Amino acid sequence: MAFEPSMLKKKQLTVLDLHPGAGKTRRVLPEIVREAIKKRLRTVILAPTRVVAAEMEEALRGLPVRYMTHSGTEIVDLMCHATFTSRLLQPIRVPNYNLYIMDEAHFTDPSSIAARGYISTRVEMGEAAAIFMTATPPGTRDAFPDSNSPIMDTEVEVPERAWSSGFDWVTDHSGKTVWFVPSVRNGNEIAACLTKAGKRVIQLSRKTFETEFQKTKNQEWDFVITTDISEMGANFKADRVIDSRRCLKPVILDGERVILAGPMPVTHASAAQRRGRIGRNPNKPGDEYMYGGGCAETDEGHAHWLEARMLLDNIYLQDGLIASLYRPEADKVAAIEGEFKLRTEQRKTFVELMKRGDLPVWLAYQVASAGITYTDRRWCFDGTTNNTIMEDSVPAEVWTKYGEKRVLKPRWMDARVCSDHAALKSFKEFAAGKR
Repeated sequence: MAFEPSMLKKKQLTVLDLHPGAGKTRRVLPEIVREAIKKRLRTVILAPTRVVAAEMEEALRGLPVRYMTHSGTEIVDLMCHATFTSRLLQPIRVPNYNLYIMDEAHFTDPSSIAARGYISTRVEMGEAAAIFMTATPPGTRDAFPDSNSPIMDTEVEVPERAWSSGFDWVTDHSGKTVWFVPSVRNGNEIAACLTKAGKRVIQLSRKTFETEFQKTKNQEWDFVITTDISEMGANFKADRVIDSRRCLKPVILDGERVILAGPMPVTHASAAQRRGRIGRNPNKPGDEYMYGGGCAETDEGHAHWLEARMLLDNIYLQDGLIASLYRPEADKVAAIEGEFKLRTEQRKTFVELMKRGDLPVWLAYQVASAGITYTDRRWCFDGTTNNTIMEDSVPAEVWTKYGEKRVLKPRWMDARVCSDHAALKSFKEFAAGKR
């Protein structure tokens, strides 16, 4: 697609969907920003991560943009998706933007989903225009889209776990490989296997992305082992992508607990974004895409869209109106608008549990809605027996700040606080009352 100035008129929401590597960041985005500045539209640009934000700064070099992570007269702001949503939740002033530009608008994290819902509501009210940029917009059913250079697509058996024999083609490779895994724990086991095989490996996840991605730039490496976070703007100088074609789906069971279902097939959009990490250089043909499964569209019942409604139910708008989800995403949940609206006190705690507590949205809501205050950690230990958190098949214990050693057994079980080492470590600190 091509950008046209008429797309900036209020009530207009436009999806720009150039194929991967076609140049939406380096070419299209500055063109949009320049037009916005000329039309004196108060604008916000939304990047999925700080990595992409820094990339935009390079592309937008010389333009009066206020980077919110130098003049006072800038009318264009740039911040992260999560930063945008977080500010909407806080009782602080958010500008009445006339234009919203979201890069990587396919991002399926709750804060991004919420952002699109808020933005699309502002547009429909006639208060703004919006441009959503992504190579894989809603309705994407092509896993093998166009690329700057021909890609060698090959369906093969991809290791789901550490191996001691076979899969010679994996390690018998002299170039750089990006390997997409369904989880941190799984990637840790794959990475350990590769390291023992004498390969130089970098691991990427949401929590470690900003820091570890820097390693892909300052040293030689053979493999990058990454979760789906690398679908959201990360680029690598790689020759091969190995795609498990699998992911984990958070699912709210019984409205009492969250489990991680799967590993299960990824969406076509996800598959396309993973493959899209290579074949980006027109003058370098032959990049390989090794994939070991088909795709599936099962975002229905995915916890993230329910968590997005939890966020939007607590974002103020006008005369008690509540933002609906972005229309193509609306039927991924069944929750009623206003279902999760909290009182002022509980809402503050809700925000606090997410921000400072670093808890998943769903879990933060259970605690906050129960009227529990931030420093009250009794709930981390008083759950039913089947909520006992296990670590290497034994109950996870923690020495509390006033310890006394105690077993982790939360009143509400969200598997995401204990599915990998770093997550469990963070939750232990919280349960111990040290955050």
